[PDB]
Order: sequence, then structure tokens, then C-alpha cells
Amino acid sequence: DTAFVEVVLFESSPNGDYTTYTTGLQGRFSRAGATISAEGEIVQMHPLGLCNEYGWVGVVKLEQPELDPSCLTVLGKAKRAVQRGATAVIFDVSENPDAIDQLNQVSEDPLKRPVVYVKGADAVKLMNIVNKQKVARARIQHR
Repeated sequence: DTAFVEVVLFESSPNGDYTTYTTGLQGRFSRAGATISAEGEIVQMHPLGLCNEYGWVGVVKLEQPELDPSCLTVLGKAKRAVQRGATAVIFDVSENPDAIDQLNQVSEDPLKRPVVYVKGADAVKLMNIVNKQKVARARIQHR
């Protein structure tokens, strides 16, 4: 059930030195996807792109439905990311609890990549890194 996510942020200096920062956070593998390990560069998926290269980890921050005018269901968003070559997708479900119920419905034919959700302090930590818009990678593991 539990998904352990390691996030690494890369920052380069003009002189060519680089720094990294790694932190850990926890989520859950949803039944909509696989419970396997995955790792890749983080790409945030915003609404316009969802409604319009490979191995990236997609991050989707769900908003309240009234503020998240969408073309897709939460499942449909996961499917689209996997279609477009994501190795995994992580939903921040902080502002939309119901998405958890939708992702956990027993699928006859679940996605073959992990579909993880985070919330609370773990989601805050993730989004604080994602919003910096630098190079960052996520590793997802089940223990």
C-alpha cells in the first residue's frame, strides 16, 4: 500500500558546481495503477496540457472541482499521463479527497505504471520542490 517517495533537487552554480538536496515523503499506491518501483525526472501536468519524450514522473495537483475546470476525470488524467510516456504519476489530492475513492475502485484493467497519491505535509513538501521549477527527480518504492 504505502509508497515511499524520494525527491532529489538539482541546482547548478554559474561556476559549474552543482548541489543536490534529497528528501523523503510518503504516499499510497492507488488500485488504478501498479505497485512497482519507478524513477524519473518530474514534470508537472497543468490543466491546459492535459486537455490539449519518455520516462518522466508526472505530478498533478488537484484543485477544488470549482477551481479545476477539467476535460478528464482523475483516472482519465492518470491514463493520459501514462499514454504520453510517464513512468508514474503522483497526484496531490489535498484539495480533492474524493479522488482517492475514484483511484481505489477495483479496476478490471488497471494501469501498468504506479499511480500514487499524496496529501498533507507530504504533499506540501513535494509541491514546494516542484514549484521551484528546477531539475528534480522522484523515486517511488514499495517496501
